[PDB]
Amino acid sequence: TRPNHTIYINNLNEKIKKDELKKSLYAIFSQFGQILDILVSRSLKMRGQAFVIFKEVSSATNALRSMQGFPFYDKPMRIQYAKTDSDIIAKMKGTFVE
RNA sequence: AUACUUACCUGGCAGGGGAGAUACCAUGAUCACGAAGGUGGUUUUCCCAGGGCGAGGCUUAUCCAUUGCACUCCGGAUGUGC
Repeated sequence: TRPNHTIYINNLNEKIKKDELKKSLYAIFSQFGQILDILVSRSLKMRGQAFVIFKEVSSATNALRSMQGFPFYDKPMRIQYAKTDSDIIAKMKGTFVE
């Protein structure tokens, strides 16, 4: 709930393959700012979710505001802030601890 | 039912993966203790020459469950071709 460099997106159609989904997520989410990375996994816990890491929290917040509910493969997108900083964020800040 | 002598009718020979290394067995080698090699084994490296074990791994659909906060690949089962 507290703004973050990374946004977390879930409730995605699970049929889409990892590389396809990363590609289309990059395409969809670049409109709001420079994206450093999009992390997707299809494991049991992680399937259906992606982390988009933006350079600025303001871009993250605006992407959340705009895309909240966006029709995506016949499903409304659910977006939250990441609970924790993404490793590449934490290393740029020097906050990272194993 | 068997063997013996004769006539007639049928029919192609050799074999059992191959090349190296064998200190050890057999051949108990015809000259005052002896062969080597070779031949037939046992041991030991390969072109892998065919098979058995299908663990592991690759490609893609079906079924069940998951709303999951990860950043060292990886949910369970069935089918097709390797």
